[PDB]
Amino acid sequence: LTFLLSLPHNIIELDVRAYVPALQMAFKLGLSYTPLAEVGLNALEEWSIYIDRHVMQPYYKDILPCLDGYLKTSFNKVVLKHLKKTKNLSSNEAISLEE
DNA sequence: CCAAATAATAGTTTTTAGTTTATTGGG
Repeated sequence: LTFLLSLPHNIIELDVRAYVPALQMAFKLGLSYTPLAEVGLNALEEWSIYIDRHVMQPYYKDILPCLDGYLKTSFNKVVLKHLKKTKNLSSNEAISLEE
């Protein structure tokens, strides 16, 4: 499903029926596995941007309800060390729910 | 490739020695 949603808009410009359920299931599994949710969100943005919203109208009533998820809850001294801690690096990025 | 404990150099404000001036008396 990650691959399917990863398809460009050009190919998916026909048979939105194929891609809808996979998108919904991706958004469902996002509550557990974030990266699939992120990439599916990216694909959904792309489709919204590059496809006429009229053809998505029949199932905006479907996509949005499954997005109810993810919205449910809510050394270092003043001494001048040149702050080699800061000078070290920035740590590699991971993904999070908040973003 | 950071990992801590230890003397040096130089941030003061001190005197002193090259300074520069208005009165000197020469066609």
